Amino acid sequence: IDEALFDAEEKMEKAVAVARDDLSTIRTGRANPGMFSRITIDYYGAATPITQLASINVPEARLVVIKPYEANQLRAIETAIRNSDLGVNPTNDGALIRVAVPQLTEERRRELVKQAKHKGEEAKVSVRNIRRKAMEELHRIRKEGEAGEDEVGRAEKDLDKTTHQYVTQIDELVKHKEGELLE
Repeated sequence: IDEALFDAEEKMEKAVAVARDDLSTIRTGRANPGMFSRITIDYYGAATPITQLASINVPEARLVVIKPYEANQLRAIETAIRNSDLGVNPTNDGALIRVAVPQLTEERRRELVKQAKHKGEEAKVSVRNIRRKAMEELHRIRKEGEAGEDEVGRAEKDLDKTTHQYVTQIDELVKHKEGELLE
């Protein structure tokens, strides 16, 4: 029960980080290095995030300017971003992929709002499920009677509270990502 309640919490804050990392891959205008990072490119055999083969994707703002550490690589990166959903105009002057991220249409915007609610909804039922494995061990702990019925129930009520706390972190983040999107 110490083990359970301590493992559950720790794994819930690991999920609040994963959701935070994901919602930041949601392109929104303002532009940023996270968007350009679900995009992979076949590197000598396998496939690789562009943000792992590129030059620190420099912001500037309106635009975003790249630069690999590989001349013969610029080709598949720009085509990578052509395949991309992001919807961006990329050039490559001869050793730099420069991209103009346009403004969002009210249509694509409110489509992102939908992938963002979706992403949080997945983040949430993961913390609910994490709570379920803790609760279903506390419960066992009282069944085989390895703690006072007054000790387990106290840990039950803490779990309920931590889970719940973490569930609203996930609602906050989304709400934030949502308003970011409705500039």
